[PDB]
Order: sequence, then structure tokens, then C-alpha cells
Amino acid sequence: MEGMLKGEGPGPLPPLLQQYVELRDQYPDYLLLFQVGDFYECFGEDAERLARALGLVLTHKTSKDFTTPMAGIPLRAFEAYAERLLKMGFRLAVADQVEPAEEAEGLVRREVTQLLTPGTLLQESLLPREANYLAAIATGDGWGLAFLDVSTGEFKGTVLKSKSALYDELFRHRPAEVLLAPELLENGAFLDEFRKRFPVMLSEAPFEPEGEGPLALRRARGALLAYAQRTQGGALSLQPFRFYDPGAFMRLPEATLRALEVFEPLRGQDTLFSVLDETRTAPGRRLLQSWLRHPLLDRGPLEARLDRVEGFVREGALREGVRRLLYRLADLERLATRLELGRASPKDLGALRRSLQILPELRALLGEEVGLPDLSPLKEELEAALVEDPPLKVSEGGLIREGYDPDLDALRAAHREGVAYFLELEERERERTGIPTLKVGYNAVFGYYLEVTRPYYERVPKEYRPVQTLKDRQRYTLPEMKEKEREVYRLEALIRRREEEVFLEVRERAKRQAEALREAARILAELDVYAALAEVAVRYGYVRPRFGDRLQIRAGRHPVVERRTEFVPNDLEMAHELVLITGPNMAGKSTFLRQTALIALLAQVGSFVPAEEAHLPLFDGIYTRIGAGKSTFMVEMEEVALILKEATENSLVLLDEVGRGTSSLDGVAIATAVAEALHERRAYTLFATHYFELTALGLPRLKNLHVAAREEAGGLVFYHQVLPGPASKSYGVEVAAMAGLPKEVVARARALLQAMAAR
Amino acid sequence: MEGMLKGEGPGPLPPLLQQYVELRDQYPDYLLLFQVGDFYECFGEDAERLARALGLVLTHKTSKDFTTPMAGIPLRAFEAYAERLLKMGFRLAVADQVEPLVRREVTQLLTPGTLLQESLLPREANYLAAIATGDGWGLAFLDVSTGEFKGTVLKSKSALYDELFRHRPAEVLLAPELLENGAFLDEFRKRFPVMLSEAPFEPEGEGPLALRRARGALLAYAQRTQGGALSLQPFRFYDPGAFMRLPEATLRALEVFEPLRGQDTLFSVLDETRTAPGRRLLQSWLRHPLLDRGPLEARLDRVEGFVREGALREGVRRLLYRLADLERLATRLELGRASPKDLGALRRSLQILPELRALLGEEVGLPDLSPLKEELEAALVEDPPLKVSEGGLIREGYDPDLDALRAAHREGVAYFLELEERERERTGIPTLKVGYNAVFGYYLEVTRPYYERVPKEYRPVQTLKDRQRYTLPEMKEKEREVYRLEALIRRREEEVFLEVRERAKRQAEALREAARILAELDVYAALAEVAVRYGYVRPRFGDRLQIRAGRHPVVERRTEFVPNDLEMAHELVLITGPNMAGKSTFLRQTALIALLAQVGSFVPAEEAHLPLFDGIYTRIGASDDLAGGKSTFMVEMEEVALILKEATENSLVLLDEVGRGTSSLDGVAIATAVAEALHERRAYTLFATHYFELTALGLPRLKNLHVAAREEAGGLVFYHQVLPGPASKSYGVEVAAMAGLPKEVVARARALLQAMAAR
DNA sequence: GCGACGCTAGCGTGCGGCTCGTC
DNA sequence: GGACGAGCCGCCGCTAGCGTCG
Ligand SMILES: Nc1ncnc2c1ncn2[C@@H]1O[C@H](COP(=O)(O)OP(=O)(O)O)[C@@H](O)[C@H]1O
Ligand SMILES: Nc1ncnc2c1ncn2[C@@H]1O[C@H](COP(=O)(O)OP(=O)(O)O)[C@@H](O)[C@H]1O
Ligand code: BEF
Ligand code: BEF
Repeated sequence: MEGMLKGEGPGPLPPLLQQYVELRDQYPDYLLLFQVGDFYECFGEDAERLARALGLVLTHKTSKDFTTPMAGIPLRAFEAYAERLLKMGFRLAVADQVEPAEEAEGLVRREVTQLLTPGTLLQESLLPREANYLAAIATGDGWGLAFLDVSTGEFKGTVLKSKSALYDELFRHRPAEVLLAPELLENGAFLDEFRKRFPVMLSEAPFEPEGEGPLALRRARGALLAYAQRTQGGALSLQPFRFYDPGAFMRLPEATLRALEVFEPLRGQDTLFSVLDETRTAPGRRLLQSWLRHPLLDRGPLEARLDRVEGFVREGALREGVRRLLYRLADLERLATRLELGRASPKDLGALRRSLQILPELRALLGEEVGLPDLSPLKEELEAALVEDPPLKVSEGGLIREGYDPDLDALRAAHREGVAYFLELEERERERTGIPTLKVGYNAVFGYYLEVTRPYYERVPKEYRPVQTLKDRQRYTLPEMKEKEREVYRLEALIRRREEEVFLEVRERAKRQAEALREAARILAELDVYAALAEVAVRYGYVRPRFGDRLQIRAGRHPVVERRTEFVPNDLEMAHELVLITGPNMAGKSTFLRQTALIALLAQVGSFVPAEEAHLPLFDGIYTRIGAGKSTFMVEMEEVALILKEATENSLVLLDEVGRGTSSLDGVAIATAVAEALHERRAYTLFATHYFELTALGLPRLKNLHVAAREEAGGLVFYHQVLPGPASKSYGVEVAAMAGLPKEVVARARALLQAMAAR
Repeated sequence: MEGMLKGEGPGPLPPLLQQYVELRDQYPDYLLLFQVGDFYECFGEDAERLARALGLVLTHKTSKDFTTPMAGIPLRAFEAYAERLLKMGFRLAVADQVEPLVRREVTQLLTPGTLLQESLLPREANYLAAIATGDGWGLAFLDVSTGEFKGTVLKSKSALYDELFRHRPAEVLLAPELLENGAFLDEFRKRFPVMLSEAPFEPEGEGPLALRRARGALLAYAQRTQGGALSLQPFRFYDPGAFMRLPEATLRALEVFEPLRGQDTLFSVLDETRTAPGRRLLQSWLRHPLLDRGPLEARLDRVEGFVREGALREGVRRLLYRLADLERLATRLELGRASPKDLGALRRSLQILPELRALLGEEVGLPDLSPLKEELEAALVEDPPLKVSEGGLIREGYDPDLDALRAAHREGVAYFLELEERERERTGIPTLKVGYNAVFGYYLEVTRPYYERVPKEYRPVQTLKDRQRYTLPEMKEKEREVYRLEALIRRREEEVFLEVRERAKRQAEALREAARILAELDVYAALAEVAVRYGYVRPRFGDRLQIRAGRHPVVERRTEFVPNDLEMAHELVLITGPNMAGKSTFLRQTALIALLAQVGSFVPAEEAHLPLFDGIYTRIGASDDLAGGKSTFMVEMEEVALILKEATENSLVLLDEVGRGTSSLDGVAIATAVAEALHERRAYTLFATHYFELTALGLPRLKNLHVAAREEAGGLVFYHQVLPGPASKSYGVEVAAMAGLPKEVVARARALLQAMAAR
């Protein structure tokens, strides 16, 4: 069994290393950072792991019995070191010195304070502005999926019917850490797939149900709670749990978000989010992200969001003001969580103090209708307790302003006089002794002292007690000092105790405002997004979309591509029609299909869109077969299957070259069958193809569009007008030619084309 | 800004920072790492970068009239950060404090393609490339770590890239004409993501102007790095036409050196060498396969040698295990950079050399370096320490002078161990210590308790927390002596070390000759090991290609591979069949076999009679990876054009589905003209395609082959057997069926398929 | 016939703070 | 000749080695 450390030597394990091992083996998969004084240390293999991982120095902690390897980091840089460690894949186990030193039974009590897992981080220097989720998956009457953002308290979940939907929902939440139920972990088949499709860190957790509802959900939830309650090291700050339904929002499958680069890019470029997000606050960025993750289906609310956006678009003044003020707004939502969790530092409070000071100016600028809570009381007391620039930890310098604590002002009082004492003494001695240069100094090793140089050694009085000798200076002590020096130390010792209580007292004051803090967060967060979205409209020429059943876009732009190029706008009019798009490659097709999707996605999120006029329907889902079973033809078909099993007459469907990857024959066939399928389905379908045949089909709701090329001076020039009607001819041979194919070889190809043409 | 440091304050740069800025300014395009004690420091704006790129602790360097930000890395961790900093595109300038107003100067210059330090280099060659212009392109490569100096003159920018790619340079030097040509540079970067450095191009040597100029850039640049004359072997001018052509398309398609992601390259599978020189040799061969049968048959003979002599093969492979890189070691010695540790490595190698000569025999021609090995065994500790000062380097009894000094020194230490035993044996203080410190030298140390038992013959010099250190009259001389010696011991030991290092440096050639012979042996012996392990057979060369049961060398190491036969002879061999059956793999094994053979290795087959191809030109698919404007089609055609302009009747061409990516018509049209062009070309063409039309062109040298699939259990199972003659079916619809396409859609497709047969 | 306490010099990650040598 | 390198002690806590209760 386990209970032994690494290295060389016989005899027993020292009292300390003993305590080290005892905790170290309770968290087997965590790197234990042992708190020994002003350092976090690791011994044995764990010590070696550290040293190399962080390039630290490898030393040893020797004792009678044996000597073991040692590696440590100064607490000062804990988080600094933590971050690096985490990014490498380690879960940290922070073992701190609970009870103070001065009142310990020899060996200071040490227990693991908190656990640092990638998806349960609370340290604000370790978290992104974006939401950081922990996700749990379980089975038992369908698939159970739940999320928890330990830093904000967001706690939600749902149950999905397929393994497809689970992954979709999971992928739109971009979970930073996943808990897999027993069943799934065992099943080597599943796990492989999951681990392959979601390269996120996995972790063990008990899936004993919790609360009420579908068995699956109760297990996933219990898992989250169990795991997080362990890493926080105490009760969690949870928000009402949401058992939501993803059928109430627009469907954004994984293949759509990826292909559409909503959140992640394909060519290390920009993404829809990147381009759109100009929020100033973090909760704001979070909200906006939430909105994209699940676009609305309901006309009313969207037309609510669009009004407020339009508001700031008009009120340029106001818009720039609210944004000017939000620049200074801190993450109240998270700050409120840290407070409730009793983790709020003076730094946090200082920040809270600044944020709350902004409130009134926002109130004025927008009017008392904003509904912002009145925290003026809390705001003020903070300004009256904290220093203009709050320190990091309490025990150190001044945190509480002078004149706020009677008990503490008397302390700084006594200390000022006490220090002045030693100053007075210097001059008293410089006279009695006649030694002009005599200094009165201090230092940790010997305390307050009287200093005299060599030229005056024979001039020092009997009374002076030698304390320290130096190259050419000697330091003495008088009895008086000895006393007054301890009066200073006792004051200082009392000053910390109190300055820290006053802090804790004031903190708790802010902690009773957590809820108020939280609602201000929400209001300010929407405020942030609304102004942001408007900021984006103005800067980039977006316009308010109008919803209806007919989609009529006028001078369209792909919101991301136009960001890095003179983009040629284009039109579109669809209505449950089948719209084939033909024309030479490099012409514009796909930069057209994608454009359509994004426009739709922005509108149904409450944002203005990149066009001149846009009349859009409320799509129940955007499905794509763009870009991306051993073969390529099978993979693409697997997708068409999916798309075909969920698209409704209210889905926007985008097909790019479906039918490629096989024989010409099976090509057209499958394409035709599929095109006919989406046609009956009655969904809005854009199909970019190379089979001109599909354009001639005998379908009632079939429309045709095309892009073109003009063979001019230097070969072919591709314009991007998406003109009406089908493409006339193919430019393959022309392109090949342009690509350098030997002129005789091209000529031969032209002859063959014209021969086959003659039937 | 020269003389300017990003900081706050008026007054001049203090002495130190003044030095810093002086060097900093000499190597502008580099990040200057300044030594300060046990750290490498950066100041001003540079310090902010160092801090940024490595996420360090930004702080400040302060003097009365100026304070600037600083950041640094431990003198030790250097080579570890250098790597990160190098990979980040940083060029480093190292300044070391000339071994004791210090005197700091720029020791090295760390650059991607000029690295000399072993811990920063790969076993493989590391080149610095330069390209110039002047009747064709000038290409010259240099590997400062080896001395390898070669070059050639290319006629087309197309051939240029190729040769530049075969070598995978680490850093390139473009001539000014090229740097100014906005289009080229815009293209070069896009196609060759690698560090580009500036460097003079004043011609050097003889031959073409473009070569001499490139050759000059190299020399000029590299010397700046290795601060002084370079150690290089005779410039080797070569002709790419003297070897088999291996263009970048083929090198990637075939994954000779790098995988298309999803590990395992021909090289990794093939590479089984035990030394670096060997790995470099074998890589060299793979890079330029031979045309001439003479040499090839010579290599095959050597390989067979070890396939026969198992005891010899196994004995040599054992001995070479971990054997050091004599070639690089020789260079370091010649460059005057060899570390004590290096000499240590060298002797180990020399100790093993005698055993290898036993096994092989005089035939081989290894140099007898026993004298050098006896010397190194006589002077170096059984673990020289490059890092630990430079002392504890020469062993006792090697050099009398040094020996006498160390001995004298030691007595002193003894004395200061007697004063200890003697004193406490008079003062009763069995505690009293005799330690030393730089500040005062030697002393006496007494703890707090014994101040009452401390005699007056003493003279306190320094007091500490729990103890105080005293002095004595009869102790100074014995200090000013121990030191005068510790100094001399350094002065002398370094002399000897240098003397020793020099003796090794005089054997540079013997070391290079040894390295080289062993490299061959290592290679032949490894090509044998591989043949024996995976069943490779010696190939025979003749105008007909005949491979009996050949397997893809790389693919098989991962699965049960089905071997296949092939009989070609200047024929157009089409391969049809369902995807997922094996068409593309087949083309690739055929190509890899041809390569292994013309590299002098055995092949993965039973019988292999192969023609000596002049080049292997592939068009094995991928396309659209820059993934920009260019349609995949266009990219594929450019490649085809390349082949048509290169392929001769003695070329092995592999066309994989050429024609896809456009209209079905142009598709077949282009695909037929190409197939025809290659037919008349009379080159060995393997064309996997889906256009059955090609299957029936009826050309005199046309031939059919195909793979198939059966209908087992549920759907389709692909057997991997390449049968003679064409396929007659397409399993598109069948596959969509397995894909999960709605039965109706599938049925609709089939109805369509046949409905076309009425044609 | 030795378990139990007390006193207390000393080491040690990384790194402020203190000291000392020189123009 | 007050200021600038350049380098040692010790932090906070735990231990081992010594006396000693009796
Ligand atoms: N309307 C447009 N305005 C400006 N650039 C465009 C437009 N449409 C396409 N492009 C650009 O032309 C190139 C080819 O477009 P893509 O949609 O991929 O074409 P297709 O399927 O037609 O080949 C891309 O670089 C794309 O960004
Ligand atoms: N000779 C062979 N022996 C064993 N597996 C093979 C062989 N040839 C191909 N395969 C496997 O068959 C699958 C399809 O082969 P691939 O060459 O891609 O075929 P294609 O162009 O016919 O689709 C791959 O998984 C590949 O690794
Ligand atoms: F990118 Be497009 F569909 F060719
Ligand atoms: F790889 Be094969 F051409 F599908």
C-alpha cells in the first residue's frame, strides 16, 4: 500500500514530511503544494516533478533518518506558478497552514485548503473574462448534461435524447473540464469517441443523484456539486438551477459553429464573436456569448433587444458615455461570488469601491429607469475605510484609512510616539556622548540599536551594551531602549490584529450586498452588450433587421470577410424555396452561403446586420454541409443524413457541393435526390453545386442564382455579383489553362469537351 | 535609439547599464542577454519583451539618476529559455562577464540556422540557407555544427523551392534583389514559413555569380554568429539533375520526412540508426535517391553484408548505441568551444572505438586514437563538470604543478580544522566554529551561550542572530595563503584543461574520419536490421517494373496489410474501384518502394525488379491547404502542369483522381487529355480515377486494374486486393445508404441512376 | 533505567535588506 | 567621498544534539 516518500536513507520519516505524505496520498491525481512557512514545497518525486516542470532548483531536506529531495516556490508567486502548472495539465492541491504559528502545538496544522482544477477556478488571475464551465454527463432515461461556473454560480442542465444532441449542446458551451458518469468511463468504446471529439481534461466524481427530476440530470448535477464542493473547500455559491430546454432556441449544431467560425477559426483568423464583441465589461462579454450560443426564436424579445440597440445607435453621446464609464467597471458578478464565498481580498474590495462609484454617473446619463440598485451606502463606507490604493494582504501595510477605527487610531497613535522615541534618543545620545555622528538604527536581527563608528570607539560610555560588530561600526544597547522596543512590537502586533478585523468587518458589510451586487451586474451587463452591439453597428454599417416569412436581403456582407477585404455586397430573396447557386469556382458561392447564415444568426441574436435592408424569418435552426466513415464522400453523407433528419420547413439549410466524392453518376443522383428532399421539406435551402442538371430539375419552388467570370486581357477575372439565373458554362479547362497546363493538353481537352457536346 | 534606455530619470546611464547599452547597440536585430552575477538580464524596452514572451517578473534597475525596467533568467536555465525564445522567432546575443569594470562582451549569437549548442540541435542536420540571383538561382546551404557546405544553381524558381524544401532550412538569407521584390517575398513567406535574416552578399570564391554571392552571405553571416573563423569542410557544388527528382509535392504526398499529421513517416519507419552522423547520412540518401546502378548495387551489397553477418550486425549495433556525435564534437573542438563535459563524452567514445575495430577489422580504416584516449583517461575526472566552476576537472596525479598547489591548499584547510579542534580544547567550547566568508575571509564562530567563555585573544568582526564570528592574530597569514592558492589552482587547472583540450583538437580529422566511417556502418547495419525485422527484399533493376506482393512500408507497421502485385513498363495503368478499398495506398506503396530501392535499401515485398526512375512525381491529393482564394481544382492543375513539364519516359508518375473539383465534363475532358499526354510521354503512370471513360481509351500502352468490395453482413466490406482489369460499378448510393441516408432518398437515387441507363 | 520535556544552534526554495569595498 | 556594484545572512519552522528531571 501507499504511505512512503522517495529518496535515500534509512530510519523513520520526519514529523513534517510525515504530515506531507499523509495529505499527499489523499489526493492521488493532484500535485500537492505543501505550505511550509513563506513557501509551497514538494518532496520526493513530486519535488522532482516540480523542479523540472517549472525549471526550479532541486535541493533536499535532510534529517537523522534520511534525506529527501525538495522543491519550493515563494507564496508571493503562487498564482503565477499555479497558472503555468495548470496549463500543463496538473490539478493542484493547496495545503496551507490553517492555525497561526504563534499558537501551535509544535507542528503547525496543515490541511488542503482548496483544489485547483481547470474548470473550478475562482482565482481571478486564473480565469478568462469568458464563462468557465465544469460539465457533467450521465445516463439513465436519456442523456444527462449539466454545467456549473464555479466563479459566477451559474448552474444549469438539460436532458437530450441522442448522443448527437449531447455533443452539440456540450460543444456550444466549450466546457473546460468534464465529469463522466461511471457507465461512460467504463465503456471503452464511448470514452474513445468522447476523448477524441472533446480533448478536454477528464475527472472522476461521484454521480449520486441530487435533488429532483430526470434520473440522469440528478446524477450529473450531484456530480458537479460533489466535485466543486471538494475543490472550493466549503459550500458553494450557487444560483437557482435551470433545467432548460434547447428546443426553445435556434439550433446551432457543432458543424455549423465550426464551419461558420462563430467562436473558433479555421485559419487562425477572426471569428464571428471576435468581430462582433466590443463589450467593455466581462459579464457583458459573457452575456453576448450566451446570446450567440442560443439565438432566440421569438420575434417579440428580439424586437425588444433591437430597440435598445437602436437606442444607443441614435444616442451617440449617451452610447459613448456609458461605454466610457464601463471601462472602469469590474466583474461585480464574480466579485459578489468571491464575497459570498468569503474569499474577497482587499484588492477585491478596492475594486468594488471603484465600480460602485460609477453607478451614480450611469444613473444620471441613462435616467432612474435603469433600475440600478442603490449601493451608495456600501460605496461610501468603503471610501471611508479603505486607502486610496488597497494593498494585497492585510497583515502587511496599511489597509484601513486613518480615522475609521477608534481602536486602531489609538494604535497608530501609540506607534507614532513610540517610534519618535528612538528618534529623540538619537539626539539625546549624540549630546551626552559628544559623538556627532552617532546613529540610532534598526534591523530584524538585533532590533533598535545605537550606532557608533571606529574613530569614536574609545569614546563610548560604559553603559552601552555591545550587540553587533561591523568592519568599522559597533552597535550598542541601553536598557531604556530594550523596553521601548518591546512597546513598539506589541503595538505593531496589535495594529495588525485590528486592521485585519476592521477589514473582515467591512468585508462582511459588502457580503450582505452580494445579491444587490449581482443584480447591478446583470443590468450593467445588458447595458454593456446593448451599447457594444450599437458600437459595432455604427462602426461597420449594420442595419436593423425586420422579421417576417420572406427573406429579402439587400447588399449583403459576410460580417467577418469584409473585415479584411473590399467585399462586394449581394442580394437574396428566398421563401421556403430551393436556391441552387452555380458558377465558376473562386467566384463567390460559399462566401455567399456562409454570408446568409451569419446574417440570420446575428438577427436572431438581437444584433444589427451587415446589409442595406434585411427582412428575415425566425429560423428554428441553421444547418450546414460546408468545407470539412473512412472516405470523404461517406463523411459528407453522414452529415446530409443528420441535416435531413432535423431540418424543418423553418430551417435555413446550406449545402456546398453535396454529391462530390464519388462517380459522376452517383453524384448527380444523390444530389438530385437530396435537393428534392429538402425541397419537399420546404426549408430555406441554399445549394451550391457543379451539377448544372440540378438547376434544370422539374421543381416548383426551385430558384437559380450564379456567380460569374469574364475571360479578359490576362485570363479570367472573377467578379462577385451573385446574379439571377443559372451559370451558363463551366470554366474548368479555362482555369486549368490559367494554372499552367500545357497548351496542347488544354487544346485537346477543349476538343474533347466540344466532341462530347455534339452528343 | 543608441545610448537611450527606456526608463525614467535624467542623469547618465550608470557604469553598468552604460556597458549594457553599448553592446545592446552593436547587435540591433538581436535580443541582448546581459550577464549579471548568476543571471542573464535585459533592460529598458527589451526587458519588457523578455518579460512578455516568457511571462517573467518585471521589476526595476535603479540608480540615483535613472531607473529602468529589468527582467531576467537564471544563468543556469539559459539553454532552456533560449529554446523557447528561439522558437518564438527571437535572435539572441549573449554577453558574458569575462572571467574576473567586469568587462562584459558578446560571447555567442544564438540563431535558428547557426546553432552550435548540442542541447538546442536535433540529431538531424541544421542548415542556414542563402538564395541569390544571376543567371538562375543561387542556393547554398551551411550547417555550422558540422561544417557541411554545399550549393547548386537552379534554372527555375520552381526547382529552387524544391531544393530548398528537400533540405528544410532553419533560417534563410535572401539576397537584396529578392527582399525588395515585393511579390517574391510575399510568396516566399507564404510558401516557406521560416525565419528570414539580412546579410551581405558580396561574392566569395569561384563559379557562378549567384553562387559565390550566396556562398558569401553564408560565410559572412555565420562568422558573425560563431564570432570568428568558421570550421567548414570543402564547399560541395552539386547538381540536382544527377539524382532522382523528389519535388516538394512528392515529398509531402509520400510523407518521406514529415507526416500529414497522424504520425509515422517513411523516415521514422526506416530510420533505425544508432548515431547522429548515421541518421544524417541516411537522411542525406533519402533526400537524393540515385540514378546510377553501380553505386546503388554497391550499397545493396553492403546492406546484404549485414543481412548475412547477423553476429556482426548485432555486434556493431550494440557498440554504437548512444555513441557520441564525433562530427559535431570535432567541430566544437575546432571552433574552440568544446566543454570539459565534451572531452568527457569524447573519451567514452574513444574507449568504445577499439571494440568496434576488433569486430570489423583493418578493412574498415578507423583511425587509432588510443593515444588521445590514454591522455583523456589520464587527465579528466570520471565525470568532468563544464558547469561546476572549471575545478574538480583535472584528476590528481596528472599534472605535478597543479598537484603541488592542491596539496598545499589542502594543508591550509587542515590547519583551519586544527585551530578548531585545538581551540575548543582550551576554551571548553566544543561548539566554536572555524568557517570562512568572502567579506573577511576566515574566522571563528561562537554561539550566543558561550560569550562568557570567549577569551580576549579574539577580536569580534561580525555578530549574527544566534552567534558571533571572531578573529585572531595567527590567522590572517594562513588565510591570505589559502586564497593565493585557490586562485592559482584555478589559473593552473585551466591551463592544463586548455592544454588537454588542444591535444584533442589536433585529432579533429581523425575524429571526422572515424565519425564518417561509423556513419556508413551504422547506416548499412540499420538498413539491414530493418530488412530482417519487417521482411524487406533486395531489389533488382531493369527496364520493367515487377513487384511481387509489395506492401506500403509505413502503413503496414500499423495494421494487417494485404500485399499486392504490379507489372508496369512505360504503360498508362488506370486504377478504378470503390473508395475505401485501397487505390491511393497502392499508388503510394508503389512510389515508396521505388524510393527505398534507389536509396539503396531493401524493399517491402517478395520480389522487386525496378527501373531506375529519374523522378517520382505525385499528385496524391490534399489540395486547398493555404486554403485561400485558389480553388482546390486550380491548385491541383498547377501540380499537374508541373508533372507534364517534368515527367520523361523514365519518370514514375502517380495521378490520384486528377480531374475532380469541377464540372463533370471539363473533369473527364481534362482527365483524358492528361492521361493521353502521359501515355505519349511513355512514363510509368499510375492513374487512380473515377472516370471509367479513361478505362476505355483504347491506347496501345493503356492497362486496367481495380479493387473491389463485397456485400457482407449488413452493408459493404472492402477487401484490399488489387485485381486486374477495370471495375464496373460505383458504390456511391450504396455508401450513402450505409451513411444513413433516408431509404426514400436512397431509393430515389437508384431510380435516377438506372433511369440514366436508358440513355 | 531511560522515556519526556526544554533550550537552541542551523539549514534553505527564492529573494529583500543589510554590509562592505572602492573612486 | 556619497554612490555604485557585488555578495552574505536570514526569513518561518522544524530538528538534532545535549543536559537533565528523579
Ligand atoms: N462578394 C465577395 N466580395 C469580396 N470577396 C469575395 C466575395 N465572394 C467571395 N469572395 C472571396 O473570393 C474567394 C472565393 O470565394 P468562395 O466563396 O470560396 O468561392 P467559391 O465556392 O465560389 O469558390 C474567397 O477568398 C472569398 O473570401
Ligand atoms: N493494401 C492494403 N492493405 C491493408 N489496408 C489497406 C490497403 N490499401 C488500403 N488500405 C486501407 O484501406 C483504407 C482506404 O484506402 P485508400 O488508399 O485511402 O483508398 P481509396 O482511394 O481507395 O479510397 C485505408 O484505411 C487504408 O489504410
Ligand atoms: F468554396 Be466554393 F464552394 F468552391
Ligand atoms: F485515397 Be483514395 F483516392 F480515396
